[PDB]
Amino acid sequence: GPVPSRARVYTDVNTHRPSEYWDYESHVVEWGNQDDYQLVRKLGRGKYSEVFEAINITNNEKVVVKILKPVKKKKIKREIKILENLRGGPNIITLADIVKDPVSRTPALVFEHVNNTDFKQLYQTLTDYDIRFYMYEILKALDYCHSMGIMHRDVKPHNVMIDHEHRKLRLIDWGLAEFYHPGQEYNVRVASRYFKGPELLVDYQMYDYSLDMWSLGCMLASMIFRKEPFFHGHDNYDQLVRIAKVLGTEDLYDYIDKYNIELDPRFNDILGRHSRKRWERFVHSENQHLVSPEALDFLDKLLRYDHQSRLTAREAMEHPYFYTV
Ligand SMILES: O=P(O)(O)O[C@H]1[C@H](OP(=O)(O)O)[C@@H](OP(=O)(O)O)[C@H](OP(=O)(O)O)[C@@H](OP(=O)(O)O)[C@H]1OP(=O)(O)O
Ligand SMILES: Nc1ncnc2c1ncn2[C@@H]1O[C@H](COP(=O)(O)OP(=O)(O)O)[C@@H](O)[C@H]1O
Ligand SMILES: NCc1ccc(-c2ccoc2)c(Cl)c1
Ligand SMILES: NCc1ccc(-c2ccoc2)c(Cl)c1
Ligand SMILES: NCc1ccc(-c2ccoc2)c(Cl)c1
Ligand SMILES: [Mg+2]
Ligand SMILES: [Mg+2]
Repeated sequence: GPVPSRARVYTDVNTHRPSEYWDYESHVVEWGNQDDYQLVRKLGRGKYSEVFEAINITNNEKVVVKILKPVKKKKIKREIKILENLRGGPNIITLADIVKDPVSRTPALVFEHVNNTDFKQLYQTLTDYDIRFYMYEILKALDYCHSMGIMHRDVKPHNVMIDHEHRKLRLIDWGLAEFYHPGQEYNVRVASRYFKGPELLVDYQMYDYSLDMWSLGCMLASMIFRKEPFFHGHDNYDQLVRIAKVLGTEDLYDYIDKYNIELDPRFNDILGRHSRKRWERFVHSENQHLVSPEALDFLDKLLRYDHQSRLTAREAMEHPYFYTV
């Protein structure tokens, strides 16, 4: 069997807390009334919801209404309890209300509105300083939720709302988030393909908060190198091969051996042999103004196969890459 693993930080935060904090199945959800909200327009969609801009008619304030689609009721209770636990945390989206549609029996979550700036319009305008600034804001949200015993497990650009004009950043979409319990074996079918950590791809179930630090590394690589996504897998198996084409196959076997992971033998047919690439090889004329020795050193410390070797969110905040913020 595989070697057990635990987070290096905030390991026993849920162990020392009462049942009410982490037992989301037992949590009493009090559903408000939808009549306080008038829907304005569709803002987005996801594999799990339909998201609308709305107005709260009791204070003329804009809100966001996330109407939840057919899914396990256990999953909705989990998302509600985590949002309630993290409510008020730095750069965490604020859950304002929970309402139901009497007729169709459909639950909806009501959030604070974020005036999200478009990514395609943002990319070219983003400077080295702006990347450092926003990366730091995400770290504040991750250090906070990890300190609260929660793993986000779906860190990606689509789940980060930025109101560039107000330099306001919010980490959203807590639908895949989970309570960290040391030694727990989690479902590896989480995160979005390009952002999945090697632990998920090799089916190592005892992962932790460090999964979020890998995803953050993928976002940083994509921003500084202007290559979106950075690891462009066409499926979950190919995703590991794309990582192996950068980090090399030697360190992948060291990781598998350290945790006694039973690697699916089909991988030995597609992985091949790949040398470890230097991060400097991703520097080109279009991205050199965003790359620096500090940026490459910070990225190298997040994008590691070994989930225990990655920087924690607090260690990342102390990195020289952030001295200017
Ligand atoms: O980053 P770009 O210069 O835009 O090039 C990428 C990249 O190709 P290179 O890595 O060879 O530059 C992708 O290839 P992979 O990294 O995925 O192997 C490819 O994606 P597909 O292979 O899925 O086509 C993508 O094409 P697309 O824009 O259709 O995603 C293509 O972009 P360009 O064609 O714009 O260069
Ligand atoms: N608070 C928000 N402010 C503005 N837009 C948001 C907000 N929350 C969600 N959105 C939009 O709705 C989309 C879907 O968000 P989300 O429902 O949380 O994820 P999913 O359905 O994929 O689990 C986002 O990608 C974004 O475009
Ligand atoms: N079903 C997941 C789960 C929930 C709670 C705990 C717990 C917390 C404190 O003592 C045991 C553990 Cl270890 C696992
Ligand atoms: N007052 C109009 C209206 C109508 C329906 C909804 C709804 C929320 C969740 O499901 C439906 C909401 Cl939020 C508002
Ligand atoms: N909502 C799309 C989007 C766009 C840009 C970033 C970014 C930029 C620099 O650091 C993070 C992020 Cl996190 C998300
Ligand atoms: Mg989403
Ligand atoms: Mg959300």
